[PDB]
Amino acid sequence: EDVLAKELEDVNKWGLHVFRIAELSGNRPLTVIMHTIFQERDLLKTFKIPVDTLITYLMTLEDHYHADVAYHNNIHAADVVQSTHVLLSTPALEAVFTDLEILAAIFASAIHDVDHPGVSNQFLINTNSELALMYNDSSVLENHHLAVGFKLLQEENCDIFQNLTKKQRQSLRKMVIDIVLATDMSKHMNLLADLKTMVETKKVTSSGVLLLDNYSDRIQVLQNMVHCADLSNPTKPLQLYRQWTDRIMEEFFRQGDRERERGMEISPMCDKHNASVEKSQVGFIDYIVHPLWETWADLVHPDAQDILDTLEDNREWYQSTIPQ
Amino acid sequence: MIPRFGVKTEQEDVLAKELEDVNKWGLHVFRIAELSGNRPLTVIMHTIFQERDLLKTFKIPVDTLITYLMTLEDHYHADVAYHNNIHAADVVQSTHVLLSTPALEAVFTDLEILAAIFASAIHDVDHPGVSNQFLINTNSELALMYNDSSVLENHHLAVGFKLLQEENCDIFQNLTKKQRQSLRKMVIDIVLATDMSKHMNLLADLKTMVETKKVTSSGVLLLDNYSDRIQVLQNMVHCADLSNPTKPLQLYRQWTDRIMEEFFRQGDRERERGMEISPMCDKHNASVEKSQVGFIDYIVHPLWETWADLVHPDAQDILDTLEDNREWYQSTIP
Amino acid sequence: MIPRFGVKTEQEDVLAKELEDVNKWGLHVFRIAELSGNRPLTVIMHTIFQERDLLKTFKIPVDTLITYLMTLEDHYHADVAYHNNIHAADVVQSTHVLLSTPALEAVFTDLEILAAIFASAIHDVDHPGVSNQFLINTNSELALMYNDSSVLENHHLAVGFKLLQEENCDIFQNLTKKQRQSLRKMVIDIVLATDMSKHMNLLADLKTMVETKKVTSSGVLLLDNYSDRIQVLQNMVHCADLSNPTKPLQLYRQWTDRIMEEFFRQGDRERERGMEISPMCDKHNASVEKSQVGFIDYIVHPLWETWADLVHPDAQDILDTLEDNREWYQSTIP
Amino acid sequence: EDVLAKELEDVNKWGLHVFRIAELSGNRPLTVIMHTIFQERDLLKTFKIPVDTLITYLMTLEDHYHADVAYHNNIHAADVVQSTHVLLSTPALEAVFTDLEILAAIFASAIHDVDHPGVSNQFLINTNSELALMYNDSSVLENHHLAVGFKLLQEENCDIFQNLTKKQRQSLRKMVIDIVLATDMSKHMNLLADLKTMVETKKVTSSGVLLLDNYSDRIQVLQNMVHCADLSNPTKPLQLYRQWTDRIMEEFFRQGDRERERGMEISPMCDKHNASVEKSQVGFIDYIVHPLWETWADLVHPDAQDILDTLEDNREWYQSTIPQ
Ligand SMILES: COc1ccc(-c2ccc3c(c2)COC3=O)n2nc(C3(C(=O)OCC(C)C)CC3)nc12
Ligand SMILES: COc1ccc(-c2ccc3c(c2)COC3=O)n2nc(C3(C(=O)OCC(C)C)CC3)nc12
Ligand SMILES: COc1ccc(-c2ccc3c(c2)COC3=O)n2nc(C3(C(=O)OCC(C)C)CC3)nc12
Ligand SMILES: COc1ccc(-c2ccc3c(c2)COC3=O)n2nc(C3(C(=O)OCC(C)C)CC3)nc12
Ligand SMILES: [Mg+2]
Ligand SMILES: [Mg+2]
Ligand SMILES: [Mg+2]
Ligand SMILES: [Mg+2]
Ligand SMILES: [Zn+2]
Ligand SMILES: [Zn+2]
Ligand SMILES: [Zn+2]
Ligand SMILES: [Zn+2]
Repeated sequence: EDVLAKELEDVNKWGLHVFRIAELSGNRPLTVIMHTIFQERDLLKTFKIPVDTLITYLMTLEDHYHADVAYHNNIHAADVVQSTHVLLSTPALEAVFTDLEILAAIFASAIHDVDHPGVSNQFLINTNSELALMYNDSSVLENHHLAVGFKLLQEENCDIFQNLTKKQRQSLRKMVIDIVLATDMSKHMNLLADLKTMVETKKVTSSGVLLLDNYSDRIQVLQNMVHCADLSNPTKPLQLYRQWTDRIMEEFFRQGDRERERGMEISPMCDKHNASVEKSQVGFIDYIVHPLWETWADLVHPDAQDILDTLEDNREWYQSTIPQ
Repeated sequence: MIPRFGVKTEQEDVLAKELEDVNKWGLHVFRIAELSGNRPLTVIMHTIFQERDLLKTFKIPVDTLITYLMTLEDHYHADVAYHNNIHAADVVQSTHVLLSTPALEAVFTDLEILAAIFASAIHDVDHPGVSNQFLINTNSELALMYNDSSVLENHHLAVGFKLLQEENCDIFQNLTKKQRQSLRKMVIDIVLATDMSKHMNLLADLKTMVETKKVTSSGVLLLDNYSDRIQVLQNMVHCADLSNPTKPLQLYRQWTDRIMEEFFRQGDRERERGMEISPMCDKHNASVEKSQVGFIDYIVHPLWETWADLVHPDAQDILDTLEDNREWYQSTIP
Repeated sequence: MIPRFGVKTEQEDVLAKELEDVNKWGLHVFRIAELSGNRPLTVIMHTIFQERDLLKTFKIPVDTLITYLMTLEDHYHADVAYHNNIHAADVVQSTHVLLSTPALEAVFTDLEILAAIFASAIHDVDHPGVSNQFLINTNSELALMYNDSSVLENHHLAVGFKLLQEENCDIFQNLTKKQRQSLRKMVIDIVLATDMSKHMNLLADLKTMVETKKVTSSGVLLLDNYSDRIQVLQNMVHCADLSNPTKPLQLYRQWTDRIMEEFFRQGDRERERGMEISPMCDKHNASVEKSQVGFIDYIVHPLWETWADLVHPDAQDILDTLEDNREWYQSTIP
Repeated sequence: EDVLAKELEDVNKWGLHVFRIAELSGNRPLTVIMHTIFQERDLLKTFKIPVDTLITYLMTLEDHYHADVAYHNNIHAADVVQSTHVLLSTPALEAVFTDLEILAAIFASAIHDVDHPGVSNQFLINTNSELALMYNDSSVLENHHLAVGFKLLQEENCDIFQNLTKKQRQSLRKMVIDIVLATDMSKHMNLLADLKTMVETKKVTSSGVLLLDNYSDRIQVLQNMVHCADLSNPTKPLQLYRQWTDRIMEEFFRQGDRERERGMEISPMCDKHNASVEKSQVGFIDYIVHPLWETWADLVHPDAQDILDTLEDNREWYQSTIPQ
């Protein structure tokens, strides 16, 4: 408990020992990290959130992440929350976002993978699952994460937004939806193209912070921020990154074992018999993660330079462990 | 031509004579609704399935088709003045006429044709007669389920597909897996395009296609990729949905009465609830005639002019009727 | 027009004068439905809540009550002839009168009163105008969700509670968890008891209670456990649901006209689908009068005679009206 | 492969090594045991069930049992299926049930706990969970297990009943609902009362098997049969029984840990700090399992004598471990 309170002092740092916090909290990393961030940002007072209500909702939300899913679980959620909390604190964005925008980004991060079954949208579509039927094969999981995250507010003593005005609730809800729907990898190339356009036309205020003077630009930055947090594993200290790689490959390989036993075509990087884990990480960095983080780094220059350096060091480490 | 080789009733002969106009713009769809005992969608869909030989092509058991159509029609609301089974029947039949345009002869496969007419049939099913924004503002279960995003269009799809699971309702039971996967994708792409939030981008793409328009030796449109094929089918069904002002005036006037009854009821619900009354939903501060002229000038004529260019000159009489009706409504403005 | 300003409109004053009968058997509920612009459930629930001081007792904000009532009423189907918002308003008002019977003076708590009146309000919400068996035989999604077991009664409850989550609809927001759990249990026990499959066991239990009937110091029923208290509330609401033949004949006949319209519509759907036509649903082979005498002799009279024994002699005039109406229907049979 | 085939030779015996089968099948005990039983009973030929359709439905059903739940998982499902299969085979029921009734009992067994979250109905009710709202706090999970088991027939190549006639489908669906809704412990006392009445008025055919000449009696026996299978753990060899007790207590204590952290009242026998594992097992046997199994044993006398003897031996063993 002393040891937990001590790990939690690193909540404003890139590279928080999130797996240690998961162990020390009795598998409550999302609850303890969200509560710590809400206290640090004074969101309970700003939004008149009863503390019992916040903890009941966080326990409820965390309980709806699957303990049997190796990657898309409550530890990933806690990690995305905490990574978004650090990116919101970047000097280039100081005083740019309102308290409601900050609440939206953090809540969006907390709920963004809730009730993830550990299989892809394409798996749910191919099996004619009830989820794919309900969501017309379109951002199936991302739509579901949102509906679950909002629906859990109706459980006993779970409505953390009970003291927001209707106008606050409507704005918070629209921003959360816009953010989580943007975590669908189908939207990655269009999000990145828009971030690059903003970098090429970047304006700063006289205080040297980003100028975002319309909803479109404000929500683009929040979408790309939470997308960066979601795609942040290769930017973390290598000891953390390697644990995340082991977890995503366990999850992918289990999907491929389900595809194989069902006579389905095995999804890319899901065949444990035809795998190159290290080459796949170098490819993920070269094609997805480095392009995104290099553009983010230009938007907030020079705030993210150490994150980009770590990304490049970690890319060289995976390259160096690709077998013969 | 309905063959006759036996004596039949009054009502039967009149219904049969009206159904002979199923391949024409300006079908007497309200008369068919009355004559069929409020089964316009069932009788019009069945007639079009026969006209296109879809039962034979897709091995649809006739009992299954009739059961599915009556089930689908039963999930349109009898108390909704505009977004009901008569509108569904009208969009199906309008789409059926647009598929037959000379510029599209032999362009679409039987499965694409099936997708366009099935999408038309289901595109407003279980419509409550209020807008997405009303469902969003009340924190409706539907708005929660669909994250405030194309709420009703998502729902229409889910319902239209779910109704295939009722007893003897699976009209696709004899499709192969590959046909079902392709049909499903096309139907989703078409119905989600009927959200008016999508209209400006749809119209932009149709405009781009007109400018880069390629024709075959036959003088018929060249559509050689899914993106172009689905864009035409999306715009085709959206034209069918927005076709009321292009119809013979006696039809157009009834469609206007119905949409304004539905809008005014929504405004009466907003008023009683202390909500902001939605645009053209306030019966105390409405200009039905000005709104139709605005609807034509800013939505319907821009779409239909662009459609008429894609299929030039096939849609000239439709555009002429639209321009005449616009002048009629204009002339009734105080 | 002269704007209104804190005085009733003439139509509102006429509605107020009709609502002076809210404590009487035989309220002009159809006239209330017309005068209120098809808001009988909202206006009658609001009147009864004010009369029983339930807003102060349960700290229910008036805007929340009105919002929830309009929402609930809006989820009754305007196209369904019998199982609609007028039927809900009638069961509410009938329950309200039964709760006031001298034999029950000071017996029930405010929470039990709230449970009986709320249960009555929600007991048929979102009724599609067809029977459980119709929904089971068509493999409807509702029958799938509820395992063919009290399908509509389960749905009415789920919808009545789910609508509390719409914007400014949670009328129970100020109740304690203990109050909410008790209210919820009582409401569920009552509405599930409106399934006619439960009628014989409910009546068997009411008879047992009449036989072992104990009064108190003041000649009022003694109910000293949950089992007997809920039994009486279940039978009370079931009598209210089955009250139409106990009303003045001008009201009873409007109810018979509506149930037969609803039943015949179900039979027309069964006929067109090739299904067996349900009992009393064939408009070509029905005896409305024989069916009402049967309904009374086998279902309504045995229930009301037993209720009348429980509350002796408070229900004598209700039982006399029932017997007079039974004689009237019998005398109209060829 | 060869070891699995060897263990599955025991599929017609009480006391099958179901945990070993779970390990050898790669956590597919439900799929392999159902497939074996369908093949043994010739149900694929009788009901024209395509073998690929059967295996796809079984793996889909098995996948909807939660891998993180210690007791109410695919191993429990496999166990209840196999236990029902042995009970249907009893001499007293030879040629009594039709192939459709046998199919109904084995299908109901397979689906009877699907999508169990590892918490009780009361926990779902107290939290205002979406399931409890849908089901009006009434047989919440039992209704849900049925809805799920039927809905999964609609996934791609899952409709194992596609070649039944309409009348066969209507009959099967009614029987399956009747059987699963009877696994609700709220129905146990009325079910046992009716089984006792049947034993008191027991008739046998001219061939000496149970005489059941109406639906009410036939469904009564199938309901009690699957209820016996569900409550069969204390009747198994003690090494199997103790493994089941370890699992149900892990599941209960996890529920109590969730109640405690939420500030809820801890459910009976869910408090790991105030537990009587051994006294609870003896109470369970004395008040529920022994009255049920003694009555079943009367109904099929003497077929269940060894099962009843094992139950009484295990009851004495646990009694011997209860502190003073
Ligand atoms: C620690 O390494 C990882 C962490 C996280 C993810 C990841 C997987 C799926 C999603 C996301 C991230 C965000 O939204 C998703 O749907 N991946 N994904 C890969 C590879 C992959 O296949 O990436 C391509 C995908 C994301 C299109 C194998 C290389 N590695 C990693
Ligand atoms: C015969 O006249 C009409 C027919 C149909 C429609 C219509 C209404 C709503 C939707 C659609 C069409 C398609 O998707 C929808 O959500 N309207 N709508 C208008 C006006 C209107 O407000 O237009 C709104 C635009 C954005 C649809 C008053 C002029 N008139 C008519
Ligand atoms: C004014 O006359 C009526 C009013 C109300 C009802 C009624 C119908 C269905 C339900 C209930 C009441 C309560 O729960 C139900 O499911 N019936 N039902 C009949 C007949 C009938 O079939 O009654 C037998 C039913 C109740 C099983 C045709 C004679 N008449 C009337
Ligand atoms: C290996 O021993 C066990 C196995 C299974 C079960 C069990 C638990 C819950 C349900 C069922 C069985 C069937 O339907 C249910 O809702 N129990 N339950 C107990 C105790 C218990 O609490 O029993 C009372 C329950 C059955 C209400 C601790 C003593 N032990 C065992
Ligand atoms: Mg995700
Ligand atoms: Mg629409
Ligand atoms: Mg009812
Ligand atoms: Mg169970
Ligand atoms: Zn994620
Ligand atoms: Zn439409
Ligand atoms: Zn009723
Ligand atoms: Zn079980």
